[PDB]
Amino acid sequence: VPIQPVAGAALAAPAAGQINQIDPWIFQNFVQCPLGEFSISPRNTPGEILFDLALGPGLNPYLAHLSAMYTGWVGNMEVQLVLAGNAFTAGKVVVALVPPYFPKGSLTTAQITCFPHVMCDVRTLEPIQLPLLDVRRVLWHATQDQEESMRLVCMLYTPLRTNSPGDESFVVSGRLLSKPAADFNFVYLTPPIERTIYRMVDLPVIQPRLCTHARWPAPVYGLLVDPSLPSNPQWQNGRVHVDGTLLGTTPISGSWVSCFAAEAAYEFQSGTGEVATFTLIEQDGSAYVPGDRAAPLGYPDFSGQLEIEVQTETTKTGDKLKVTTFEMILGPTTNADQAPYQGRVFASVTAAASLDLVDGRVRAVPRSIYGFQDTIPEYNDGLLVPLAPPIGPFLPGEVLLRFRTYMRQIDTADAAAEAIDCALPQEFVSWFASNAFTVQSEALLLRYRNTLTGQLLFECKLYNEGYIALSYSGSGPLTFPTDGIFEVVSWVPRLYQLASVG
Amino acid sequence: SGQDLVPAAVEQAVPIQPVAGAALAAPAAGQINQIDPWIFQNFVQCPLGEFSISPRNTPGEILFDLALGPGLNPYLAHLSAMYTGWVGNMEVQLVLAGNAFTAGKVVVALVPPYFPKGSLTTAQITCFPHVMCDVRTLEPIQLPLLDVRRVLWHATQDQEESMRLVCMLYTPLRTNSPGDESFVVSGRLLSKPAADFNFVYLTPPMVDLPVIQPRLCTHARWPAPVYGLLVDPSLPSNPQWQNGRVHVDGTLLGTTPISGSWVSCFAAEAAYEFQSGTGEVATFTLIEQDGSAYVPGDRAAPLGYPDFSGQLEIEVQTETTKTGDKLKVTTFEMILGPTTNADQAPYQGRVFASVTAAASLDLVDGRVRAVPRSIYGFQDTIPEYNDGLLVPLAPPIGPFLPGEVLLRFRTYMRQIDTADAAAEAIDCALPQEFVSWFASNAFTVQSEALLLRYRNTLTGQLLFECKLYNEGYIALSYSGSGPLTFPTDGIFEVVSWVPRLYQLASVG
Amino acid sequence: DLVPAAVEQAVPIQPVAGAALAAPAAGQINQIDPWIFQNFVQCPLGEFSISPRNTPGEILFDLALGPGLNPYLAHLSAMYTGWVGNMEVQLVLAGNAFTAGKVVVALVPPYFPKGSLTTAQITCFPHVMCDVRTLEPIQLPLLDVRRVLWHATQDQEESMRLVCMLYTPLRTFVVSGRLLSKPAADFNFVYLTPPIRMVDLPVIQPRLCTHARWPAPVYGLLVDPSLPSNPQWQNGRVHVDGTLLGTTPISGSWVSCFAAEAAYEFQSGTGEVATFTLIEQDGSAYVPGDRAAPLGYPDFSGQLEIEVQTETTKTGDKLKVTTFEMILGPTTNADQAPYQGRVFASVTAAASLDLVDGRVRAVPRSIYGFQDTIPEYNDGLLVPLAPPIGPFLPGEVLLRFRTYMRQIDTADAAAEAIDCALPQEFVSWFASNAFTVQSEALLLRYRNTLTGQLLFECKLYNEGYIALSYSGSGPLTFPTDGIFEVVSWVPRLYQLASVG
Repeated sequence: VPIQPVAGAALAAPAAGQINQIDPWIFQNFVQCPLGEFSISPRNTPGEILFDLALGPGLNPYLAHLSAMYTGWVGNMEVQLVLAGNAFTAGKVVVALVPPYFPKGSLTTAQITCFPHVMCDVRTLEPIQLPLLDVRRVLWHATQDQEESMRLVCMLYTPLRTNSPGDESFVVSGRLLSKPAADFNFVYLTPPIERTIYRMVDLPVIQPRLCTHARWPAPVYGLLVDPSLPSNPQWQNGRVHVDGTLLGTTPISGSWVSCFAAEAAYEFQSGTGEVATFTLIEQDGSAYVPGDRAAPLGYPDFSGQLEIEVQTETTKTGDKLKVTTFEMILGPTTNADQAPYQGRVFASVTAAASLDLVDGRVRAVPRSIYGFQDTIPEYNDGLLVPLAPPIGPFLPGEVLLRFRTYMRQIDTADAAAEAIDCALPQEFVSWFASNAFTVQSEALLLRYRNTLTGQLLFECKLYNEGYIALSYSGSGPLTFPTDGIFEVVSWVPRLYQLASVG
Repeated sequence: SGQDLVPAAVEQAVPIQPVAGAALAAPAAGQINQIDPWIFQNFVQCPLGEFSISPRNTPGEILFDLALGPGLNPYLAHLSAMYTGWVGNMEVQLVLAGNAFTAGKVVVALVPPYFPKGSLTTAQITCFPHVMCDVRTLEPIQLPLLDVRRVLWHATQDQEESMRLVCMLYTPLRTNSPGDESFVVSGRLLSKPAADFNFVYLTPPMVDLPVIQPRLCTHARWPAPVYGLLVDPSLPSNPQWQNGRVHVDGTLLGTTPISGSWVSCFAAEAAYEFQSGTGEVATFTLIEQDGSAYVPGDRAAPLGYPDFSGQLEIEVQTETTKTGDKLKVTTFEMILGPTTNADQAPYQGRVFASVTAAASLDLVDGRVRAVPRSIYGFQDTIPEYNDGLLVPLAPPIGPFLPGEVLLRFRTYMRQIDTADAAAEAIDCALPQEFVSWFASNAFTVQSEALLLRYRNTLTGQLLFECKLYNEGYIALSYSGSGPLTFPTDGIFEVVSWVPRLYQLASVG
Repeated sequence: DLVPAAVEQAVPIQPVAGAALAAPAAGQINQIDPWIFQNFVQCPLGEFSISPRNTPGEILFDLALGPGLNPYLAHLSAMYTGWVGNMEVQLVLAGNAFTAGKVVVALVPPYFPKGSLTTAQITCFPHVMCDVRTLEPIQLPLLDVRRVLWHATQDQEESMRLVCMLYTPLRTFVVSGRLLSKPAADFNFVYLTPPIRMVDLPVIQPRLCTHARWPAPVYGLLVDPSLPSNPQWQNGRVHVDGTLLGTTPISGSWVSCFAAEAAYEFQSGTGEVATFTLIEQDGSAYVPGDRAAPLGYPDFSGQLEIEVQTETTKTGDKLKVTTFEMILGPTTNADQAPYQGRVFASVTAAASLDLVDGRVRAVPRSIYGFQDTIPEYNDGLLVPLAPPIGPFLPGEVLLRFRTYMRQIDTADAAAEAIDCALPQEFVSWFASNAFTVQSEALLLRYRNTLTGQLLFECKLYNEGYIALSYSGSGPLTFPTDGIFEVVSWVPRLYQLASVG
């Protein structure tokens, strides 16, 4: 390739306090890059980027671990592209050396050859060994942020011309392997901050039968997919990102789920009963402001007639403090002018006279539901508010995993419980919030495996928007046992195809 | 490397003398100009440099024709805007590493300047300094392209006469592989300057598409947002549409407008008369919409007139002489074609419209501009242009290779209809933004097709490739019978210059 | 010895290494054509002007070192990721014998706290005193004082800045100054890349345009000081790098239209009333955010007649187009809320039309009582709006683009002429090309295409409007067959020539 040599530690060593050698056995092994893997299919149009990997310590896991106890790094790497095709195949890839400070996205096929590049046939026997050099403007790179280093881009240059038997299409699968060059080292030995460097995402070791549902204060009963249900719900509770961004009205605590905290003004109306006007606050004691979310944190994101329980203090003799059940319609179209986005809602109970209740602070918890509807409630009296987006999109053949619990239902005819679903339990929401991981791809590959048997029940994908997708082409609902553990394998791209279940 | 049952290299014994490059030009150049050494160190591919060989190519078909120049190299084609001159030899490698199960030969020849440039035949191709390559050849085929000229240098802004590197299919591409498709060779052209290429004289200093999603566009045959992106095999292949027909270099066709609010509209001088039994009839003496008048020229109507048929309703700004009302907007019904009894003639610049009225509306005659309202009995055919007679018109959208279909950009019209509830799906070849883009930029054509590719850039899924010919229509390779749709969240990009013989990947 | 009382001005320098510092970590060092070092070529920012309106202390120009000062370097830099090394800048001033004035050209270093620069401080840098009466150009070096090895091209970080300011007031007329620039003998680029942009315009006559605030061809091209100079126009606003301000759409058919879900009901005394729940016009859905309305909503007041595709269940008719009346602003009584996504319209009908509720897209038909002011957005409440157009230098007025609207009017025969800042074509061009905005204004020249009659120079500011230096108070119309073409980037204190 037409590129000069790059001085690594030689240019760093005067303005660096220490120049820190790594184990010579790490220079002796090619380790797989965590995302550098592709499969060329014959249906791939040329121009498709196969991978795009930046130079850094995150290419190697041993360098990614070592870099926590260092201030800086500098140097070059060696890289191997491995292609698993045979003879009888015919296609080309081009691996380019993109510099730093070059734009990203949308690079055509003529442009990839205007770089330093190699062009290699899928029939290549040996790996293609590549230099990934540290073309930099600084004297060394600081380990705890990621600036512009050289990328390594591979895109399909010439399509694949194979025979492909009828049962299964042929693919040329490529892997990318790497090790540091002889000129790679670290800079200044610091205390090993474990918190955030390149720490792989890990989930809590908790069974889903022990979890807590995130849209209703009840334990999780079911773990299942159902394509008959709407695969893009616009839910507002139990919405978290992976890197720790709470979406919508998602609370931290499981106690705040489907509850609200307010100041109640109690007034009697004849023919209706005791109507309480609730001025909403945040449930930790601070006030609520109409802002970037639909409601105060923990407000219910469903419709129907909810019975709430409020701690009522009365002025009547013979009683001081009690727990009173009110009724409150939620949505989607109500006549009581429910505006939780403004922080002012209304509830009522059928009372023959004035209950003589002291106007004051309450935290209403839900008691039961009448007429459950899996839709958004009325936040601004018919006017639509800023909402968290619907859950999706999916690759075709991938369905949304659902955590199911059952609600207390007022029902005069049927006894079948209202099964309400969320996308993630509250333990995973609080885990993602309290960890605040660094995200380096667009999907996490998860394995659900039973503990005592070791039986890998399914592999599944976790997206960064906070929802788990399975590869399931079946139409009926399939339940899964809630005794296993979700474990993280790796970062995988969003276009990654799974293995089907059922 | 995983087989040696293909040919490895070729011979390069081309019968030619070595040609001086920049060193002849240097005493008459007036400057010292250099290209940096790293451009000399790297075979890069120009966006002209893609071609394909199919089993449907007969021999004698030109796979490529590369006139020597700075435009065979993206580096050199970018540098060439800063200079008046160039000289020097190019070197070009041909990458056609066909599959093991294929057979065929190409002859790449060195055609001198001043040779009549079409049609070379298989008799003639070998009567030049040629080299005969196998399509299975594994390592690239490196070729000189020498600067045989009788001048000292070439002007860059003149497409002068230079040596052409010409490749035709010399033996047809066949395949002895057991029963499946037959393979298709995707060959690439790479080039760098040779050791003595140079430019001449520093001078004051390209094809693309706008970054617009197809849902963000303006439909060119009806004033509406584009709603659909689909081929449709049930529709005919060669419509003779007038609106939205623009070329790559910007040459408008027929009644093709530029402004987006000119579509399906017409400005004219309305003479208003009341007729008993019909109502209010306006005779429209047609003008142009920018304030000027209409002249019957190389088109059949004013710019922006509809190219469909039916009963169109129009909004006209009518001044009335009655009391209690001075200005209003009146709807006129107007049957269009192809054969009506109202003598509709936009070619002469005089049409007629009418509305049912029990009394005279007393409308002031004068300049109006009718915008469309609704359709009754929509027809995607040509209207009555010259009282049924012949007018000069745009050619139909074509020709296609067998297997290439027109990609239709769909929007939905407003319709008055007494029996059917479905809106009218009207299609165009290109939206108004691409028409304004081509009319504004005035691009330059290297070959008769632009291989384009459509990316959803937020998801990365490259959906297809497609060929934009220089007449301004986009074709895909599609074999299904049902209309297959594609999402309107994506981005088209220019990928390459290809001829008409490019083998597209079939979708659907 | 004799100290000479006349010493020719020369900036003393210490030499800066370019490629010698960069080369072991720049991946390749790229030599440029040796004749680029030979000729001073004009900066595409390099036009300024001094006037007696300027006060001593005004920054006349303010250049940054880099490849975008020489057009050969700015053109070559499209194929490189980086650059390094020194330049050389000439100044050309065009005064006559009876203008007095000194300007100072200083070499301000990077990471200087670049806020204020009074007149005493400007001589504490390496500088040169220039007289406004000099016949001959003035040469400066411009060195790559930096703390990095090389420079990203695509990312203007701090390099050495070249500031010029009025030292002594211009006393006595506008004095023109030009900047010319070449690379000095040490300049390379770094790392040849594919070429992935100097500001050019769409060659469209102003009569060939689509008006950005009403779906009509643009008829007029005029100034009018009688109108309010700083309107709060929400459509047709675009930044030069492509940032849309207000509710500015991309598609020309989106203008003054809306796409919604119509719910049809009948009311006695009013007629047929439709509730329109607004969405995005490209097929997607609308969410209230940091803009006042969905893309393409009518930003004017009055009574707009709309046309909706109505499906009816009556006999003898299935589909038709029905014209509704829809009040817009400024204060209405029909609960117009485009910001939250639900508006209302009505038509006078004696009986129920029995219309099917569903998705419609209403185009405008006519206006009754047109006003050029803002409508009612959130039932009179404050919404995120585009800022008012400005500011204006003393002596300029806003240029306005006129079209004529369809109007139902009972007494007046004059059609309502609506003005916009820029048409839709400039919006689509600027929003799809996404230029690097390299200074604060763009100098334009409205020149006739065929004959060559140049009418007026005008300043395209970055905020998406055109201001002309105009000393009168009345209107003035221009012929609409000319093409604006870009001369240079120009600073904000640039003084035009007065028209009219």
